[PDB]
Amino acid sequence: EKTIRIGFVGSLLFGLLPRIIHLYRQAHPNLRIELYEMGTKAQTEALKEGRIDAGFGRLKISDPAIKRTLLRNERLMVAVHASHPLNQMKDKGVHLNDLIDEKILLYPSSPKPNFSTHVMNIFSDHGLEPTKINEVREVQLALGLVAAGEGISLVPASTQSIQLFNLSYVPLLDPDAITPIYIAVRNMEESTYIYSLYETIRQIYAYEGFTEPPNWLEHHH
Amino acid sequence: EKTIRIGFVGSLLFGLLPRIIHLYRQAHPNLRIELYEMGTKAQTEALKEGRIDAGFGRLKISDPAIKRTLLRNERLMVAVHASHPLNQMKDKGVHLNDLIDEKILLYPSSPKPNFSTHVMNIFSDHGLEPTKINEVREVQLALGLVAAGEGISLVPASTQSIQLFNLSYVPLLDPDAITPIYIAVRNMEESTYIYSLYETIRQIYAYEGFTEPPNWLE
Repeated sequence: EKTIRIGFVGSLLFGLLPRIIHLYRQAHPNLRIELYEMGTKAQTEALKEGRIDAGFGRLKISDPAIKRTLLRNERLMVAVHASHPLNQMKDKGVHLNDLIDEKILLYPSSPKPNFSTHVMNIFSDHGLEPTKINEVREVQLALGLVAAGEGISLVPASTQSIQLFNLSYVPLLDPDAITPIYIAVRNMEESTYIYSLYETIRQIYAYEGFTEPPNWLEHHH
Repeated sequence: EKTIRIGFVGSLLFGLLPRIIHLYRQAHPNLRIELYEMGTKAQTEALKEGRIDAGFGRLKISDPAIKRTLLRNERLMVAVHASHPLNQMKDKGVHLNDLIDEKILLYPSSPKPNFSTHVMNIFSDHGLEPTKINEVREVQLALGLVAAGEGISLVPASTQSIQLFNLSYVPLLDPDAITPIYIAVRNMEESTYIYSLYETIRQIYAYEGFTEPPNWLE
């Protein structure tokens, strides 16, 4: 009967999204939940046209008809082969500057902007421009190729959900080597169904010891 | 300037392929190795045109121009949310038959034949036709959606490289609930570079305790 539609970006499935959806589901055994993989652009259009009710994404939205909230900044990490000299630093962590001359694997090859433009922006923003750059189709290809000895990759920290033989994840010491997670809704959105979804996020975050996201409708208050 | 070109399907990246490529690489520090993601149909055509030299995949294609060798049969597993009734039998295992009325997420949505046609073939071989079928973009979408409570999925055993909160992998009891791994080469192929690649696979299999694949050139 009652339907809630949620747009999301693929990479978030490695993060807290599934847990959040599943807990949410329990709060509303009545509710039909439709999930759609879509980019930030498609999310913006859908939200405005009423085709989704909340969008989870990694890019900022330039549209007054949409209210967007930063949930958390996810740390970036470097995926490396176990035998890479950089892995000698797994416990300590490394700096973006240490990577400029490495063969770097970007992904995905979907339309842009995407995570590959994000990574390049992170570098750019730190005054860095890697030349040994190779764009690969999807996350599992980047990781597989890294494990194969083809180079290194920058990944969100939750990518550690994937463990491959001889694949290692090195922390980045740069404060701003991050990838943001946003919720986006219709500017005038007031529904308790969305409130509940947002409260579920707050609950999970508290369990995990993350900074709690802003209070519901703080542009109102 | 010597180049070896290798075709592979993505799902093998969770298996032994990377380790193999890396080890092969060290045996030939001279060699330029190119890796290309492509399905078994594309691999078949690329081999005949000389665009790739070896192909790794999961689906057979009937072609007199290609020599295909079975390396090993991988178990299929059912991916379920930890709360799913099926997870009650995590230790025991379940049958394909227990799954027909479940909402099953197939993947990927790349050109057919792919892994989803393989999965459907496996059901078909056991006299089964599940109807609550949903084709989804990639393995990460399927597993994520499962972890979110959207249904169940069938995966190759090596896909357990992906671990998500409350995602559980259940064994299948049907002896033939498997997904094979093949190497495919040109029929007349006898290059030492491909020999070396094949022997590299043999070496890893011996380390891992897998049954050794056939002798080079039968």
